[PDB]
Amino acid sequence: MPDFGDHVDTSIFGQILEMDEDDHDFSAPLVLNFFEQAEETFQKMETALNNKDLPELSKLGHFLKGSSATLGFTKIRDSCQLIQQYGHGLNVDGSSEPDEGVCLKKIAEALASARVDTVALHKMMREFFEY
Repeated sequence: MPDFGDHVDTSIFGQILEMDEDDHDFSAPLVLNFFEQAEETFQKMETALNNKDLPELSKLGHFLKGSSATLGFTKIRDSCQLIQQYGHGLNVDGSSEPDEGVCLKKIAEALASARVDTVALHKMMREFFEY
């Protein structure tokens, strides 16, 4: 009975859980790798924000969307989707956004969300894998 609320897609992550032979031999190493990797990615997003590098932010966004999607971590993936789009000058209505200043700001907002939601999910997983 694991409730991750809006953070986890039960179908996608559930499939992962069913691959365990009840010590989480497969799922937990994978969750750990996701989080270690996630934080390396955020550091780079931080650096890219400092240097105001929209193209790099987009790539970083695209990458973390893909790894989070594979685990069914949908709240993180949606934040990463935002970073991908705004990096390419596309708003959430899908319109062009020429003003780089606004894109940067939006990405910052989205990155703060992704980071916070990653923390919250990491806590819930630690609890799950310690039972």
